[PDB]
Amino acid sequence: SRKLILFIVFLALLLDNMLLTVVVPIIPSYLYSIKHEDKDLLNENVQVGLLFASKATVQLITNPFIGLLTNRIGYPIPIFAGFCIMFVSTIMFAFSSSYAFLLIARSLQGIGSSCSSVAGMGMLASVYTDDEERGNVMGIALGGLAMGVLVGPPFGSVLYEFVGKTAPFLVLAALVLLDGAIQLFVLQPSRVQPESQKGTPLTTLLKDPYILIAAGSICFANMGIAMLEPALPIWMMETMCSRKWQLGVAFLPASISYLIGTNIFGILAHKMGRWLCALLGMIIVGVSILCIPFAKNIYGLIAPNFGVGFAIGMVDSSMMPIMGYLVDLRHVSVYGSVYAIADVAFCMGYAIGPSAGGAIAKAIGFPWLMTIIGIIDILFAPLCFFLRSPP
Ligand SMILES: COC(=O)[C@H]1[C@H]2C[C@@H]3c4[nH]c5cc(OC)ccc5c4CCN3C[C@H]2C[C@@H](OC(=O)c2cc(OC)c(OC)c(OC)c2)[C@@H]1OC
Repeated sequence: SRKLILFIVFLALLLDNMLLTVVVPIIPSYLYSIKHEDKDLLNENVQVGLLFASKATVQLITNPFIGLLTNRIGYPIPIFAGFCIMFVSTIMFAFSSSYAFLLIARSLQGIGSSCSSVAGMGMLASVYTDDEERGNVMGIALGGLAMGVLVGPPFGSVLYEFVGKTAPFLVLAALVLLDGAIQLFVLQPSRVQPESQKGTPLTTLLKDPYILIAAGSICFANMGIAMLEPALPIWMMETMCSRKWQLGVAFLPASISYLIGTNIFGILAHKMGRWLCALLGMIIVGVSILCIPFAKNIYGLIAPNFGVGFAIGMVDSSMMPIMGYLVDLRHVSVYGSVYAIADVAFCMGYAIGPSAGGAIAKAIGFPWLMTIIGIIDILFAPLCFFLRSPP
């Protein structure tokens, strides 16, 4: 039943990102409508920034605890717990309306995300035996992480606009319940205990300056989109008075470009130079983030989002193998390590992006927020030169 576990983990990760991102086009607009119907927007910026960063904050906080828990008790129980609490979070998103319950839903979704991510990928890694097959199947589930983040925004936005706020979350609860049911019913026979081969702890592993540089580059490149995601709908609603179904169609190009850039540069990086590809990715994401605020129409927004997605797809494809090579070279390696580092990096971005950027959006505004983050990416691009390994 190796394939079935792969399907379960793929669906878990896809639903996780879909729930993570469907919040982007409907909930900031929901709070805007519920409070206005501007100092109102000034307070709402920081409120929604904290609401969006709570998921990553709680996930980063609870990741080591859940890792210890799955080491002690096994993989399947954390996976099922993650499915159950993700379904709870989806339902509470669907029905609750006040900001406190939305915050609780976001925190519960973060805990469930940590559960599903770490327990699933670990169990998926342990079930398979062939190294090539392991790499291929992890490439499938990690690709699902991206397919979910792609399909989520437009679907959530359009259904919210047409039917209502309760329907997309109801559908998400339906899929999450189906995945939990299939895992519980047709994947009974045995429990998988994680491997006894433990790599370097994340403390010293992140203490490495080179791994720190790569993780910081990933963190900033994704913090770009992490600051885009909770403030771009508000910027559109206060600038172009766009319909509520376009708030997902505008984020569609970023994810499509991420897919395209990943597929292209996962083959082009080892020939164009991984460090050079990462540096160009940082530069391009900086330029695109600068170009985003100067758009008057969504037609003028499809291009900068395309550049943003293309750059991240390039940075990720140029750093994941770089992270693996650095870990294998300067430390002892277990297949989880790389992912773990990336996870922390991602968390950091989404723990500092919306929480702080929104405050900036309240103090200096949105265009300036984007100018600062783009300049940060541009000036961090030269730091990728310290990835000049001889091969
Ligand atoms: C919280 O996370 C995410 O939201 C996912 C995305 C992060 C970011 C993003 N967000 C958006 C949100 C939008 O609307 C709001 C619109 C566009 C985007 C884009 C384009 C840029 N990018 C796309 C998504 C990337 C996903 O992560 C991986 O794909 C991945 C792949 C791996 O191997 C192939 C890994 O192993 C090393 C790995 O380790 C952790 C992670 C990441 O999941 C962690």
